[PDB]
Amino acid sequence: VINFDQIFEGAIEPGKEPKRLFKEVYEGAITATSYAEILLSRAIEKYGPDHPVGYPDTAYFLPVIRAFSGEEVRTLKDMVPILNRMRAQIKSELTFENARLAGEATWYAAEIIEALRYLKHTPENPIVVPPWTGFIGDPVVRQYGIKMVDWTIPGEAIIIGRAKDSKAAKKIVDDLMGKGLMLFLCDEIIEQLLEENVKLGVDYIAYPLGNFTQVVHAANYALRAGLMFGGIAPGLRDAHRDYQRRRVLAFVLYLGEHDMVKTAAAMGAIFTGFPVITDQPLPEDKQIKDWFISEPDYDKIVQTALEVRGIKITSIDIDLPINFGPAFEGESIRKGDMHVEFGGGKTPSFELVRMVGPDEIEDGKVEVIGPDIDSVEPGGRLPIGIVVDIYGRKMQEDFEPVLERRIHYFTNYGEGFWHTAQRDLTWVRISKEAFAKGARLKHLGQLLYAKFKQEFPSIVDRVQVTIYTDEQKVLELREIARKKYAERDARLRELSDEAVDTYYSCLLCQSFAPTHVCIVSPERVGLCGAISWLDAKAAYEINPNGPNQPIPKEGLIDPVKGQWESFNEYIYKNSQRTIERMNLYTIMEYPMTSCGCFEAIMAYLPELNGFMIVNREHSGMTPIGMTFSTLAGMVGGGTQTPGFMGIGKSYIGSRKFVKADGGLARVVWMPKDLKEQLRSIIEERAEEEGLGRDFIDKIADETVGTTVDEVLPFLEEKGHPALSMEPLL
Ligand code: SF4
Ligand code: NI
Ligand code: NI
Repeated sequence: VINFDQIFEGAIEPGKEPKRLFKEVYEGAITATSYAEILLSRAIEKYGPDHPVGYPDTAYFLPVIRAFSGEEVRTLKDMVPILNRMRAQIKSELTFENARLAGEATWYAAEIIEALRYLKHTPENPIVVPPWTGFIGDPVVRQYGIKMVDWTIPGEAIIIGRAKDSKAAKKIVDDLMGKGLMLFLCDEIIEQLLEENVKLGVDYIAYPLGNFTQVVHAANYALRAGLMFGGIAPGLRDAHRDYQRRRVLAFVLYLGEHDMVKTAAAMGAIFTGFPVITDQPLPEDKQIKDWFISEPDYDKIVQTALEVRGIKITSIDIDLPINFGPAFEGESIRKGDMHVEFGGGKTPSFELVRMVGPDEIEDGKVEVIGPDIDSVEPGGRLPIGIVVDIYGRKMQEDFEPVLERRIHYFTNYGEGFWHTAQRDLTWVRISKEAFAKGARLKHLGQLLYAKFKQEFPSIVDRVQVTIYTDEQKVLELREIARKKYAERDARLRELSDEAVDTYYSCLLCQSFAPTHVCIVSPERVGLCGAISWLDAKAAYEINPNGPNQPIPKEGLIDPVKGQWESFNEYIYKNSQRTIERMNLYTIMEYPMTSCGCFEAIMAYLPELNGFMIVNREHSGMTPIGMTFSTLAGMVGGGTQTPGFMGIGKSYIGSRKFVKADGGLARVVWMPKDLKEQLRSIIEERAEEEGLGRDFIDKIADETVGTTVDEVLPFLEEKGHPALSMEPLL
């Protein structure tokens, strides 16, 4: 029902087909299929029809075939019918559809030729040697293709052929790897880059697959994503094509002299929705308007690819003493190696983002008031304050908090920087090697300016940074930052589910939980715990086309359970028609689904007439007879699970917390540490609900027991209200 081919309509005017390209693709597809046929015939003559065939370290047989038509190739005989079908779909009528079919058949033939090549592979005598990868194993696909489909990797570049010269290859490839794109390299371009001393490999997500049919090892890798994270069934061809077009932002760079087989493989990439850009000049009758295009100028080539693919690159190269990269963010200056820590010892510290007018401040201002880092011996400590001023043609005060949390990430983006927490509690810290390598505060303010200009092109125009280090001035501005925090917290305090007419979807976790849809409301945070209603609203207003969308409350169904037709229909359209109803205020009937990053899991226990809760960090056994990870396997994945629900921790303190199930009064068990961490909001909420300030003492924890038999006598002795409430069954 997908009708994927819609996407190609209008690429070609009627009667104006690029017939030379289609003739080349047809000859190349017949050639590749003939190669595969005769090679399979000789393999069967040599080993027998029932001989095993396959790739190392994969659960998906021949993944391209397994996805597009579903066969689980395991022996040579299995390939025989497939090739027949492929030959039948290579048709001589010179249409764009027949060209796409011929490209699909070329992918099938290359996949078969590669598996036949692996007939001689053993771990003791590999056919793959460094630096080439050949077929890439499933574990690499898990680890990096999850980032490929959530778009933390901006895109993928499939480069076949050669660049005009080795330095031009190094130029475009250093450009692409510096913009973070994953690279699949096939043929002589590998040797070009290697003589230019470019590092390459799986650790750099630059895979030198090999030559000729090895290009298919990009395709199967891509298609395994759809088999693996998308959950699409084997043989659902158009569903896999749509998933590739939608999630895998890949394109082909077809460099060097054309040959018919490479062109047929590029047409197969077009068949699954990947545009091809070539450096060769093309006549009009050998090109397609948005799919097979010439960009001879190398200075532009990369740009054109991204523009045709819809990729939007954030990154910008910048002149810094210190190398900047995300991978450092796990670094820590443990107490043996602390250099110049700020904050947390009651040493003053603060951070703030603030909107401003246009003509009272200038772009690029970067000031470091007071002492720099030069003023201390190792092991020292100074007070620090920050100001990041922003003007934008579209900027709003609403965006200010959403940017502040980013400075956290920004500061850990380079070596020797370490920031945890936020606002007045900004535990800023510096490493000794960084001030050994000569980095100072001015470069860090430049780093914040550069990242703010990179990540928000639509909204920020004229931004500047000013740091302060005086112990007295830092407090003078800490007070004003407190005033800003206070007006923001007051605006947050105003919000209730009833005070707003619109909730916000979150689809961010469909990268690994395709049927899951979050609905964020003012009194129910996203179950990851990191997306509030204000956050999803600002993310939509910044990026209207993004994964957070407004949903008006329309079509009321259940006033008490919290069901509306608008939320039902949005979830149904975005859950692949698997979820039809959702109740906001209960877990016992049509609960919201979960992905898998939930901070805690609730479960109803009829034996205790109430809810247990267990946070992700708790590793002990729970009264339901399972630990958190066992329950997580059953509660996540976008499936509706009445009696169970994933939640953020702060939701436990919401006034709306499972209000139709009895709310906080219904909670009978949670881990002791989670109870202590939430003790204040639990005490407040139980007080205003009439349960008493002491209600938290009635909640059982693991020190009372881990089974219902141990827990019930405690609940009876304490008079826990849930025992007098209606059973929820
Ligand atoms: S848990 Fe929900 S709100 Fe949080 S990122 Fe995932 S989909 Fe979005
Ligand atoms: Ni999740
Ligand atoms: Ni999630």
